[PDB]
Amino acid sequence: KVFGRCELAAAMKRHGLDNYRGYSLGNWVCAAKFESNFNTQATNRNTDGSTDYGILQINSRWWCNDGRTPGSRNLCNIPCSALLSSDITASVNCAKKIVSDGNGMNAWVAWRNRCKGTDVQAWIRGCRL
Repeated sequence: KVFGRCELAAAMKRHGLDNYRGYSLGNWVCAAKFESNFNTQATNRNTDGSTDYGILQINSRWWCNDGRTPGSRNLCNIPCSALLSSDITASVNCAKKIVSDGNGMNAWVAWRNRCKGTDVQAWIRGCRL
């Protein structure tokens, strides 16, 4: 699924991401935008043996198990394929776990690069939340 920003915003909001650990919804939507272009199926198979999965491009080294990544910690306790679901719950849950595991949203390089310091509310602006 390729979300629309507002649809994603609403989904993320239903999942409690707005202001999760102080990150407004737009941040999450922005992160998704730049991580995956809102594509729940996004994968980025890295040269480092990990892959980034799903709408938030969560990486398989620490966060989810794809069985093939060295150093797997599977801190989200999920198979990475769960992060490729059309529903965002697993990605959200894992995103929450990423933050709960002492990360900010700087855990997402696309957030750090493309959302941090930006008008992230643009990503939820004009949406029905």
